[PDB]
Amino acid sequence: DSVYVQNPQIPILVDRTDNVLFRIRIPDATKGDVLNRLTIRFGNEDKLSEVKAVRLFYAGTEAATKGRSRFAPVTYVSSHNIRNTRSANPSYSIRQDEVTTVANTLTLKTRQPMVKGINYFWVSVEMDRNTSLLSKLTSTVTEVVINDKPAVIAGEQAAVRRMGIGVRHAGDDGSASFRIPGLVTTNKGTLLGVYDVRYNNSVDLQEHIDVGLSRSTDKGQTWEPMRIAMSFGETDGLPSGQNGVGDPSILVDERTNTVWVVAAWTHGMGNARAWTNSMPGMTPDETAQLMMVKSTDDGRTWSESTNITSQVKDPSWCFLLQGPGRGITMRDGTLVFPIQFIDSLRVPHAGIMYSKDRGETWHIHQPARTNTTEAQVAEVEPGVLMLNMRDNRGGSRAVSITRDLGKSWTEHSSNRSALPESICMASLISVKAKDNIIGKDLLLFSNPNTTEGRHHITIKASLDGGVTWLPAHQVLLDEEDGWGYSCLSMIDRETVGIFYESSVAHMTFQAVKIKDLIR
Amino acid sequence: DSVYVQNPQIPILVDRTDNVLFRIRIPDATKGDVLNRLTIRFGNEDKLSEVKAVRLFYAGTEAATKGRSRFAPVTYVSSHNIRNTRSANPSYSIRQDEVTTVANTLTLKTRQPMVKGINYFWVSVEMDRNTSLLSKLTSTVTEVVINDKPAVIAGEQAAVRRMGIGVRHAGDDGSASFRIPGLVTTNKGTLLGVYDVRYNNSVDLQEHIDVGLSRSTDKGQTWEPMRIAMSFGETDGLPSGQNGVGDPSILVDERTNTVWVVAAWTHGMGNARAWTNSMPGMTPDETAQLMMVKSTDDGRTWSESTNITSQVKDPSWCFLLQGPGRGITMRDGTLVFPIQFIDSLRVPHAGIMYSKDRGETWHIHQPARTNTTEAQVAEVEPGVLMLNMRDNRGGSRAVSITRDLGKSWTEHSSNRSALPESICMASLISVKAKDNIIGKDLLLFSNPNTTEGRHHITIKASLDGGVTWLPAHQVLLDEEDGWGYSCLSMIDRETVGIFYESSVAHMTFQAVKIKDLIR
Repeated sequence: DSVYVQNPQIPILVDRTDNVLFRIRIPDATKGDVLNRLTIRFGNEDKLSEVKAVRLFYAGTEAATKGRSRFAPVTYVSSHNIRNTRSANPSYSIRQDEVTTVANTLTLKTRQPMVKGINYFWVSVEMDRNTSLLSKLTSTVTEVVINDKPAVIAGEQAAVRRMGIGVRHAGDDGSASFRIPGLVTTNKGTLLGVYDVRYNNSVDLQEHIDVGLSRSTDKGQTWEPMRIAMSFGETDGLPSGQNGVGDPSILVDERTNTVWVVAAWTHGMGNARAWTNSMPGMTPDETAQLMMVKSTDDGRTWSESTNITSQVKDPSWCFLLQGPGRGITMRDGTLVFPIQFIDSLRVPHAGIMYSKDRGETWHIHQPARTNTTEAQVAEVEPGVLMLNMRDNRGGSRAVSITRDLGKSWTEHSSNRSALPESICMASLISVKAKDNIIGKDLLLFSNPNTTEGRHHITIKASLDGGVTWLPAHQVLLDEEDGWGYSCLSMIDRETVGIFYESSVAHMTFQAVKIKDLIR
Repeated sequence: DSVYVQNPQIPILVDRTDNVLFRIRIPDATKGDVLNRLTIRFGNEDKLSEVKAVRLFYAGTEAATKGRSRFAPVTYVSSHNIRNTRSANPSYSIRQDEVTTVANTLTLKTRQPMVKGINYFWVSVEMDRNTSLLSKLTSTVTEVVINDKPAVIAGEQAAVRRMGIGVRHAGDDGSASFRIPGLVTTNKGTLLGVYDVRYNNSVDLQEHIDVGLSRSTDKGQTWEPMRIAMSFGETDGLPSGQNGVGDPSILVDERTNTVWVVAAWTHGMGNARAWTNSMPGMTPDETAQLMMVKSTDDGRTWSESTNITSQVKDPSWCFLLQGPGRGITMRDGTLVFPIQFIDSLRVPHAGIMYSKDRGETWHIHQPARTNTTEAQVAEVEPGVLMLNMRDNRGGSRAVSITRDLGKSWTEHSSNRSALPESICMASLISVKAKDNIIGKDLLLFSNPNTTEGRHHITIKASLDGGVTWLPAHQVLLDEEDGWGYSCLSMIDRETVGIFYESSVAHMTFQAVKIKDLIR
């Protein structure tokens, strides 16, 4: 008569058939014990008209050698299975009961005889496809009846659950995977999300990879079918698998609403990683190419790619590429893309590339810091760029300032201190006081909030130019394991968008009120 | 200047669209060099009317990091891609030429400008779907023309190439993989091949695994649609993923033509490996079950399963299961299945299980040897059983003799010396002098002929009861990488069949004349 309940802080996908609402471990069953009924309650303010169905599953037992503290024997709803990312694998989970009209109190039944020791059950919640991305469920398991006796319920199960949408799932449109997210909002309120389309598998360049783009005109409720923003197909009669282009970075030229996508085209290099195989030189046969496309029609259609390699790459560098995610327009109209290069001694450096002429010509000055890679840049105060950097030393983000577009750099107080990481892409954006309901300048940051692995995807806010990230000003979105990359963009004056690699979909979009971050 | 040719000793699958006939490395190309034409020659007695087409593909270049000795940058034809195991991945290979009129001399052309340094090309051969499994091609590249000058050809390319058939490919009938082959020939000359059907992935038990069966009445040219010989679905209301049955062993009762399949049913155990998670006891909730089905109609239909566990399992053992592959009928009508058990101290032992009453009751006496697992058994002389064992000590097969059905054991002269292995399943069968065209007693053995990895699948023959395996009495079938398991069965008086996990298909069948083994 002891039962343990988990309410996992992972997104409820409005496009999924199953989502894990509760996991339940019954640790000390007698053979023959029956969970006759469990009762769930939803908060008085939950919009239950958007809940399509709640289901109760049995997932069997645990291996003798795997211990007594887990909430499942296996992943219930796969984010990698190209044949099914949307419903519970029916070979791991057996439906016990279903309710299709959802009240504030709800009862699910089984007649399953339990095995001796550990028995796993879980509750699935299915949403209406049209569920608001801003809806939340506050759900508790209030009663569990075993052999017609109420059992003692234990577990942290007070999570307020959030919605999201699986913009891209493993296997969509025939692609094995999608990685490396970037997100902007056009001057028309339009969300543009870029990613690698990794056709064959999930391995990095070199491979068959294109840059894909998902466009939303309704703040993420619906996404237009995937557009290919950049591709090199069988250029020069080399295979498409030796012509990948990826790790995209997107920005909106806020003066013109022209949208810019920069990415790294790898030509040749066998079936091996660009990171170690890109070599010094300038030609596509020698080194990775820095390539840009543009949209003048709010992201519907994309130009032929232009090759900017010769403008900004030092021939001695092994590899120059964009920092994946996004770039910015500054207050004075400067377009800025974060960049990263491997020098002649194979040491990586973050810095910035900028255009003062609407993206006609590009320029790189000095690296910000040794042994850094992926970085995002924000204009934290007028003329002041903050570069927030993946650091190979581990444990924490590197943070530097330039007032001269990277001719010179200064260490920020927050450097190697304020923002924990496991060596992983992170998103940083700035929001002007006039451009948000708080009416204060903000920095917003997202990454996996851990020093090991890629989990606990969290949005953090700073009110003081990134000197302090108070724990009160943070929202946990995904406590389970994913590939970790994320990109932020403000949707409107009240809500931030996050396009990320989650535990629930390769490209996950969620929308968070600023007033949930800063109370 | 210099061109390197490989003729890989791997099976040509009569059911594939593409098969690698030649791999070509041009190491020191100038940018813009063109392979104008390549000429291949087939032996005067080759049945070229069975060749449907030959193609020339370009696969581009090699990674800077990966050296100068490889024959491809990537696998050309996938044995694992559930969306395409039958043709070359179009993203790794671009067709240059195709000839559908195949003559003793054949010329393939390209117009492809090469990159500086390493350039890969390869020759695909497609066979008539009705091609004889006994056909052989003797092909060499005799001329390679670059910039209208013949190049110097180097490489070992004198392989005599063999046909085979992909009975099971990754993804067939919605299964992610197939593993653990067994093969017998019924008294009617019918081939019965058994395997795990691993639905979700290629992980061992515990998982969603059934025993499948492929049946051929024409010596392997055609296989009937897959039958499920054994399955436990949602037994006891546990998920099918916690009800896997696998590692099958098949035998023919030579007195009755009744066919017997034994396999290990794991019930519960979470999503973890049975090898470490099966525990002492006797019930399905406690330990892996030894389960049998039978066919009285030459393998068309299979009985409901019977639980044999209580007849043979010591309760103290952590795990009792069959040795995968096949069992035998002895001259005196005894049915024998190899077995393996993990004792109370987690130490594995091989031995034998036998029935004197046509499969009604079964018996185990003593293990043959400490720290052995998968084994196969042959009646090398009347009343004399040879057990040939996977040995965890590494490097070589263990070989023991019992004249009392495993009450007592003796080391064979060949023990831990004559047959190299990497710790892998191997097949051993006996062939009577009166039953084969050589008119001499044979032992036939198959495994990966290596002490490291799983490659060089080789049939070996012995004319002295397995005392000696002479190098001249061996046929190499598969020099490239696979999961390594194999099972032998004589097809007729003249040919041995081998059903195995190969570099070209999950379940591969080939036929080999005995007179190729013993010249």
